[PDB]
Amino acid sequence: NPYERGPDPTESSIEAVRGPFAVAQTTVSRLQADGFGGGTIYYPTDTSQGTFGAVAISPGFTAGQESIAWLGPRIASQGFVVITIDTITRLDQPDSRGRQLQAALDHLRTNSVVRNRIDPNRMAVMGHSMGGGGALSAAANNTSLEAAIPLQGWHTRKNWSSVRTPTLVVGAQLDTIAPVSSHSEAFYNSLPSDLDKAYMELRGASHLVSNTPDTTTAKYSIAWLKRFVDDDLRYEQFLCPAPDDFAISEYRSTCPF
Ligand SMILES: O=C(O)c1ccc(C(=O)NCCO)cc1
Repeated sequence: NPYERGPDPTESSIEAVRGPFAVAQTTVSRLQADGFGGGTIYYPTDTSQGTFGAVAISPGFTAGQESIAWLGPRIASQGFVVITIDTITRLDQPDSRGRQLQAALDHLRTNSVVRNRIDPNRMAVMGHSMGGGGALSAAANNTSLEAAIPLQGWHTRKNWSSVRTPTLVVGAQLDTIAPVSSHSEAFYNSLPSDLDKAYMELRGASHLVSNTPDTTTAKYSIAWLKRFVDDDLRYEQFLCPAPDDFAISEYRSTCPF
């Protein structure tokens, strides 16, 4: 694997708030962002290993970038360029959120600080609440995205037959805002049966789980990004088969990948 980055993984390594790569940050202003409300980019200083796949992350309704700020450094430390985006408006809907994510990854192709540190062919999308719905729309409008991860996703749309990108759907058990039955689960089973996919329910968690460091959320997001953005077969061990939980009330996948 030429995109393999970093030492072989451990259940501790993927659970670390910061992984191996030391990371730096650039702030995109609301003014210098075409199609989004700006954002904060996280990237590994180490270019010795090669270029890094990109990931865009959106917040949810009414929420600023702070909602999802913990995820940018935590994923980029493992070998990725991550943009934590603030929406054009706090009342932005999931479909716009899908546009603002393609806009944010596109911006990464021209950002001066991270143009040479990125691999423009291997990209992925992620979002919390409506942010997760966005992540789902950008995948359906682009069959080149290498991965997609909805987190307590919220959306009006449920059919996801078009989706052709490896998708990890994440739900919280006690969610009263975006119920799993009407959303997350509804999105996984609408996805292509033959694609590479997985659904994971988190135990005891409310809808606001992704708005605070959650180790279960981070480790599996980092394993999906590694298996599909870096084609890393070293991280398939953390997804196939299902793992011990305590935090996972439910899991279903299309293993083996
Ligand atoms: O899609 C959302 O995230 C969302 C869903 C329902 C509410 C709500 O119950 N509020 C109604 C009056 O404000 C808020 C946000």
